[PDB]
Amino acid sequence: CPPRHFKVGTMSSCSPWLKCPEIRSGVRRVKLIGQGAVKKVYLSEWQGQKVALSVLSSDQYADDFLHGLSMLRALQSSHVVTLVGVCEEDAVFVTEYHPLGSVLTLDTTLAQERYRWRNSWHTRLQLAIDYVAFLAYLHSSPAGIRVMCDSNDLHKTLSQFLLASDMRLLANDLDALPEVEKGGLGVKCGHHELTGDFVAPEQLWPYGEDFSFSDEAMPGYDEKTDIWKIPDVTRFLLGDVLGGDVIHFHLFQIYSECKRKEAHMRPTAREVLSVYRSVYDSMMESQSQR
Ligand SMILES: CC(=O)N[C@H]1[C@H](O[C@H]2[C@H](O)[C@@H](CO)O[C@@H](O[C@H]3[C@H](O)[C@H](O)[C@@H](Oc4ccc5c(C)cc(=O)oc5c4)O[C@@H]3CO)[C@@H]2NC(C)=O)O[C@H](CO)[C@H](O)[C@@H]1O
Ligand SMILES: Nc1ncnc2c1ncn2[C@@H]1O[C@H](COP(=O)(O)OP(=O)(O)O)[C@@H](O)[C@H]1O
Ligand SMILES: [Mg+2]
Ligand SMILES: [Mg+2]
Repeated sequence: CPPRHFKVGTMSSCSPWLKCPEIRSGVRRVKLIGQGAVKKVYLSEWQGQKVALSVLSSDQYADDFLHGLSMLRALQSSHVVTLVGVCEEDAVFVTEYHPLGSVLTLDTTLAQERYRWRNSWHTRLQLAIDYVAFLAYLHSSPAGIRVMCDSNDLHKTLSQFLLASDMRLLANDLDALPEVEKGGLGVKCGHHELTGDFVAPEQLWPYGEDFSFSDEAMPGYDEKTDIWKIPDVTRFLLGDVLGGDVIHFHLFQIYSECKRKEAHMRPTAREVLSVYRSVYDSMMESQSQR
């Protein structure tokens, strides 16, 4: 489609984005398909087409919603969910409906043996490629370097991605996308203290027991925090599929670079993605001659 047109479902042609008037009328609410702190998502109908309708849950988080919509329009690409309509005045927008839900429910989807054949390594590794391909485009976005902040644990990280009906990974929940400027200082992912090993080590309070947490005193980090969580996401996406034991071997060294304690030594998302594509191709040639 042209830049701001869309063709979803059984559409024969692309339509320009729906604006506030047609959304209030032509978009009818059906079934809630997703909750969240920032949003409520309803499966909906617009002109015989199934669609996704995201509303602002609580007025408390109006700013997060509007910027997530601001970034959603800014980063419409092959790596992000397809936008359908925008009406920020009503704090609401419309995107393409993906019936497989989030990639959080991946193993349940591949359990359905209408999707058993796709429970292969070339599908799961492609999803990981799409994941790193998104992160590569994120850190080099037209809106400057951006950081996927809403990713403190593994499951919340997966909840921000969708599974298109052809086993492709798409980003969706872009409410928290700060920009890393080339000036310095960096960014922070929230106004409260983060903990755990799933977040990057620089995302932790570095002062210990004597100094209690304080938002102004947190130094600040960059996009390498996304590199940090790539193996844990990659480990989930491959699961234990036939062949993934060989793939993790090939990716061990690039796994070990993403998990470096010093962030400036971690590989860029384009460095990670290139290894992922080359391993995919190598095992595609290894399978061919058998
Ligand atoms: C309100 C605010 O602080 N927005 C800033 C924003 O913050 C993000 C933050 O970047 C990340 C920290 O990782 O976390 C966001 O909140 C998460 C939270 O981490 C958990 O995953 C989870 O928490 C809840 C809490 C309540 C509910 C409710 C009742 C209902 C429900 O169904 O789910 C939850 C889950 O989910 C939230 C959101 O996904 C935090 N965002 C929010 C809305 O709190 O970061 C940007 C730039 O990064 C600015 O700092 C914002 O000001
Ligand atoms: N287009 C969509 N198609 C199908 N499922 C969706 C779509 N958008 C959201 N979902 C579901 O809504 C959930 C919450 O979406 P999200 O953007 O992350 O809300 P929030 O910002 O409140 O956390 C997703 O994890 C997912 O299950
Ligand atoms: Mg979410
Ligand atoms: Mg959100």
